[PDB]
Amino acid sequence: RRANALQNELEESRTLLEQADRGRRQAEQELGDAHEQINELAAQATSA
Amino acid sequence: RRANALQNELEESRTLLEQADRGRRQAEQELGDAHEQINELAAQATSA
Repeated sequence: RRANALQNELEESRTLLEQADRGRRQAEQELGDAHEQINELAAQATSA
Repeated sequence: RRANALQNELEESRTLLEQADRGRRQAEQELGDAHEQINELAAQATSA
């Protein structure tokens, strides 16, 4: 009964573990498009 | 045998998750690092 108990916890946690996997992949994308833009304005900044 | 065998991997799964969401706070504070940078660099760029 304990061996079936933690199985209920794991499939609970695996869904939570894949939740942050959908979190950081869009989170660094918000870092990603910004860090592309910090190239673009700064190249304009030394040009201006 | 199994009851300890899933015991370690739950301690392995969550410590991946507890290391995963630490990555997101690493990301979001860097978005805070970029957003102040995209403000101050533009403030030079708009005056030019």
